Amino acid sequence: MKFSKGIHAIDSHTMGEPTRIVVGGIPQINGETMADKKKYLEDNLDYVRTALMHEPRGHNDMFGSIITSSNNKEADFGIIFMDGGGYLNMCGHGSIGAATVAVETGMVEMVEPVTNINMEAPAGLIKAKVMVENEKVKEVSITNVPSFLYMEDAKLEVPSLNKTITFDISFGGSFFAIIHAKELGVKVETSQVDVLKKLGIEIRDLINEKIKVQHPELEHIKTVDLVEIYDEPSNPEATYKNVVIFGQGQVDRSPCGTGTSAKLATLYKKGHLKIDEKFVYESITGTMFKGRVLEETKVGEFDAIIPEITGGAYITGFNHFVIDPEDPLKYGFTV
Amino acid sequence: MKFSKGIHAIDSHTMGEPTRIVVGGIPQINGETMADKKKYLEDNLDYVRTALMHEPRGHNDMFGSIITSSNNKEADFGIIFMDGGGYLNMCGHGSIGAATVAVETGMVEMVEPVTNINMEAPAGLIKAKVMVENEKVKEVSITNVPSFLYMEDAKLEVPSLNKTITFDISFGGSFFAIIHAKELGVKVETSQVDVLKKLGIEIRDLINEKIKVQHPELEHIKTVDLVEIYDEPSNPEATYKNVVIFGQGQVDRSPCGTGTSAKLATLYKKGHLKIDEKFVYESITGTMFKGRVLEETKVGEFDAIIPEITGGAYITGFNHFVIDPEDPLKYGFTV
Amino acid sequence: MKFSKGIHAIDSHTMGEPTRIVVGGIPQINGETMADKKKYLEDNLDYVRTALMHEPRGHNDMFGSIITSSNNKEADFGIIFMDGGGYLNMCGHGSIGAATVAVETGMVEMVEPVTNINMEAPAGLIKAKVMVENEKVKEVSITNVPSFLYMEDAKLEVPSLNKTITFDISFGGSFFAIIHAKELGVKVETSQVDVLKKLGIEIRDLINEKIKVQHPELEHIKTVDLVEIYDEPSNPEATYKNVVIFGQGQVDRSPCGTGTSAKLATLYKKGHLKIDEKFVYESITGTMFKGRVLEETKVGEFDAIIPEITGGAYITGFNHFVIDPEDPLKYGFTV
Amino acid sequence: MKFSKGIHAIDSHTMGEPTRIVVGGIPQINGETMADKKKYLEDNLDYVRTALMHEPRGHNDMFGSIITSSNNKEADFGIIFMDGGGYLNMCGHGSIGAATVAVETGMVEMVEPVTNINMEAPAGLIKAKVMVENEKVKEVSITNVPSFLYMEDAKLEVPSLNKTITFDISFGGSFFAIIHAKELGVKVETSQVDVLKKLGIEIRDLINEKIKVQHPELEHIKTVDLVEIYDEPSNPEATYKNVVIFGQGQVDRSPCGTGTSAKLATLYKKGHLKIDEKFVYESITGTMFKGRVLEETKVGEFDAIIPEITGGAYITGFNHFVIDPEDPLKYGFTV
Ligand SMILES: O=C([O-])c1ccc[nH]1
Ligand SMILES: O=C([O-])c1ccc[nH]1
Repeated sequence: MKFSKGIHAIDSHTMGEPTRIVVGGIPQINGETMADKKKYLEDNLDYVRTALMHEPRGHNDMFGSIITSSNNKEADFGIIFMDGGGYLNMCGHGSIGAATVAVETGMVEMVEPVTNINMEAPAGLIKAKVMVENEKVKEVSITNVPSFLYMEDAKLEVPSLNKTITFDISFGGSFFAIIHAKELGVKVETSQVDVLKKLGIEIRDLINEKIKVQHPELEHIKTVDLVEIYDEPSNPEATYKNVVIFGQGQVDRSPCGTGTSAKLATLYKKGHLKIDEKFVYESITGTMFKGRVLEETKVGEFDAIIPEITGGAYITGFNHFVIDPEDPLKYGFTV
Repeated sequence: MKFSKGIHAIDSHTMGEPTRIVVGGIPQINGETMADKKKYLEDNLDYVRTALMHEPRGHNDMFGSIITSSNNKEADFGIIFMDGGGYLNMCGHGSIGAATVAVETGMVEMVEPVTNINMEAPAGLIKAKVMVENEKVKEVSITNVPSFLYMEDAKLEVPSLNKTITFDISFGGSFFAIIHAKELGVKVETSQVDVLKKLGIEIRDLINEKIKVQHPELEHIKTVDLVEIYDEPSNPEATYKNVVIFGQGQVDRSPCGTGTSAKLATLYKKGHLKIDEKFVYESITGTMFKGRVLEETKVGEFDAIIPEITGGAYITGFNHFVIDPEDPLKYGFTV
Repeated sequence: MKFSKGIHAIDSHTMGEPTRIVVGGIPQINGETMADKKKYLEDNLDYVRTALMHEPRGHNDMFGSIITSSNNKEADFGIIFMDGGGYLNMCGHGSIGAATVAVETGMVEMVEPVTNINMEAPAGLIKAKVMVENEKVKEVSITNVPSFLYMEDAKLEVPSLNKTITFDISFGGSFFAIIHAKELGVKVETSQVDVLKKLGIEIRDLINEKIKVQHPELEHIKTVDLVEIYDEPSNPEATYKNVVIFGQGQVDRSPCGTGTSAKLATLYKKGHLKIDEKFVYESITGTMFKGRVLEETKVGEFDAIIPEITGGAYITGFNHFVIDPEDPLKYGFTV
Repeated sequence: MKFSKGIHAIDSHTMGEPTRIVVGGIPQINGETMADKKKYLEDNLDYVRTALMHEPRGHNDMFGSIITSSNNKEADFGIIFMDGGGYLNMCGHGSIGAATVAVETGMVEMVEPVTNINMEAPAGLIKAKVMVENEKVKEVSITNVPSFLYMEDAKLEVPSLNKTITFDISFGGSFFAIIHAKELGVKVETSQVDVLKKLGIEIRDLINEKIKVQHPELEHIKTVDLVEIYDEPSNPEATYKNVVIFGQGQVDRSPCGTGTSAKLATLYKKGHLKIDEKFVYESITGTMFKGRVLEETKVGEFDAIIPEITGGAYITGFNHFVIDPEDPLKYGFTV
């Protein structure tokens, strides 16, 4: 058996959304800042992303992260989020899995009450309170980048079909479009996952074509990579169901940590939330994250908030991914 | 890290369609015959299938197989095909993967012109000619179960939409419905993969409600588990594009071996194919299989054929698939 | 990367003495009875034994076991013991290792109070009582082949040096040469391990040359493959320290199992033990086994006993062992 | 299954002498310089070394290296040798292993004529020319620290037995005590490996007690951690047989790399070698290295040489090493 290249990685799941965490396939990535490290990857080893996020090794949806050398102070190691599309600037389910697994494997040397983990992440730092119940990780409270309301509703226009009106956009690590499922008239359920998909991505794009997308700091992002559609929850707990469309038409199985932290900055600046006050966000599956607002913060030029998301991940296998250099799909394909 | 259970299994890929080959999770499966080993599994360890085929470990589509102690004469080891749906009686892409990887890992001590592998399978035996080019596996000619035309056009009736007419059915390890893409007016392409998927499974069901499905021997099958839609290829090589829908609404990335070994028996009995005479089947991807008729044979009560399917697989990972017994999805979910 | 072959195996350790258990690197081995499997191996795939037990993948000492398809009734799977030297007919630390790991990995589904495991082995059957503490394997009570006192002392003659006298020989799966460390004047300790080693294998040999070695039943063993030297323990618990020399001049880091089961018979028939009554055996490391006599039995011609040995193993790694066909030592070497 | 920590590491062998290369069990180790890393390890995670290099996982002899983050310029990654004893400051077998595998696995993207690798190491930098035969790694020319003749013969005194005279000492990364096998009267063979072992360490020690051991530069080594014994080769090729004793009484299955780079400096400065001119060194196994002198250099105070050692490693298995926290020998033991 010829192979050439051999990638080691840990398959987790945070609330059903898969994270595949890379470990040993490369010993070294320079980058410098954790946005530079991401750019390096993208413009150099995209072939690793595609190979592992696409078929045949992965699938549409499917999601993963690289565990780096940090460079940074305070932060243990550094995280680069990747997907079937590209490289997400920030990801809650990801952050969760990463941390869960770091401790689990004992890459971190675990502390009993809780374990604090400071990770890099392309967009600012992140900290994860990792509850451990003597023996196990019980769950994880990640505290996120400054999230905020961006552009108050704003008119939308959707060619297919009708050309509707109101919807809000907000940051939370990336830029989410938050639109209500009544607004376009979708049922945030298994039924329509694909119509949701094509609806989401079609909005994302024609939103990305003709808008002002900009962070008044970090000055790189300037994109609406994400579409959150939400509606009343058919679970008793949780304040809403959301589904989150992203990366070349994929859909999150979790409520999307970055999507909840964004949504929390677009309550609050609305009134319907006070600092703390348990938020719970329902996904499109039957799974739920325990969000809440922590503090106030005016980012660069306009008011904002720093929110705390609280999920939990499980280990679902170890891989030695390999590529037979004959395999004419050795760097993977889509559909 | 607590884990309780630990499954060893090699990811492969025949022509795009994944085959996840199980190796070392269990050291015993009694069954007896390779239909009695499939029942055992079905009724007992189904938890294995679901866990591996279904998220978060696998996906909708996705496919695999258990390498088993043989019992049988001639045959080396014994195969059991499993899928997002259930336990396919026979599968080419799988038999290909299973052979490729048996040799490639040196479970089979490789012979240099070609290696002959006799595998069990739920429906009859199968022999793989394995072409090895000093070092590597170059490709695989699998010679399939007796295929044959079964019924002939016959009544159709599709509620959504219109209620059309002609279409054929035939056996090639499993019972295929072979209906032209003009017949229901679908384009066998990426575009519509999903409408094809819901179309396929709806026909497969309402066809299985009101028909005569029966193999005159083996006397267990009696089902139309599969829907082959075909049309003129938009690849210069290959006689037709086919797309195969099966198991709980999933689609084969390959042309389907059993689908091609079926569709060969329902030419020939048609005139448009002489014994030998290269058939090439284009999948729904861009991939192709080199099929061709080998010999004549009347099965039990009616005339038939024994076809040869020729493809090729690649290794794409080694896994220690583990279940955290805290992982509430530890046996996996659908959508 | 280029490898041809790829063995799966799990590294354990039973009271320090390593047991490497083989899993996935073959799906079949015919043999028939768990002596005819051992002969098949010995006289066909010795190149597995040497490759794993010898350098550069194993070492002097080192020990391992093959998990097989059973064939037999009652018995789950089947075990084949192998060492630097050859294939050991029965081993306690092996049987322990094998059982602990079977359950732990979930190749056996675990039963809560205890799990019973019936394993084949090249000398009879063996049953392991697997104590599981809700979650974990606590330890293991293996119940062992009819042990007995064979040949009352008998004179030894040792060239280097002097030429001494008394020492006894027994059976407990294999034939043990029990001799007191005061008899040859050795200190069963770290200090002299190697003089013990060479003293042992010289006795074993020149004993094997000029004696009557015979089991009245099974009629294949007829060998003294083992040398047990014992003295007053410098651990408070345990009735003695023993060290066990075997297979091409290696030494057992555990008290040995088969060696303890042997020695128990040759108390008892001595008067210094009553059915039950805790025996504890100290190794040549600081590690201990909990042995005790279960019931009487006169084997074929002469009186005997059936003993129980109690220990506990730990997992120390997972291996995808591979052989680069260019690696001139692919099948390994000794010194 | 329950496991505290999970270490990814690749087993190799350079000319029979094992090198176990760590990969993924950690993502970080601060240190700073590839000495200050080695110290950090030595005075913090000596529980890694001992676990892996000692039983039950490793053995007496046995050896392995850590692949690090570099910090340094030019150099890809960084290397930390480790052995049954401590942490070798430089080692040929290692630097070879480490390079062979880095390319072979595709951690380095391979260049066809030869790949150049710059690795850190505790003692300076090293560069490896890695010869790749289109597909494979054929062999590896590592260029080594300025070697030299230190102290002309000097009288030894050996208590067991007689008390002999002449023997030289040199540097090649570490300080080698080169003495002829006629000098003490030992046959550098299998027969006496253990008398050689105990002779070596006893010399190494009583040499370290009463001598002047000093590098004029780097100012941290000041030790004779190595004992080379050499004699006429009973292999046609190779100028001499040497066996190399080090680290807590272990023996080197290769000729030693550092031990050859040393010995080369103490020919040459002797007149029996001209710049280039193939030197070949035989090991205490039948195995050889292709050494030669590259260029002159007077280190700090006294004359010297920079040599080039040429060998070739092979992968022998992939490990997920795991420690059951119950495993009382979790951190491993000696004898
Ligand atoms: O889980 C999340 O935070 C996420 C990021 C992108 C989609 N979901
Ligand atoms: O290629 C095949 O054999 C197959 C079976 C089911 C789907 N494809």
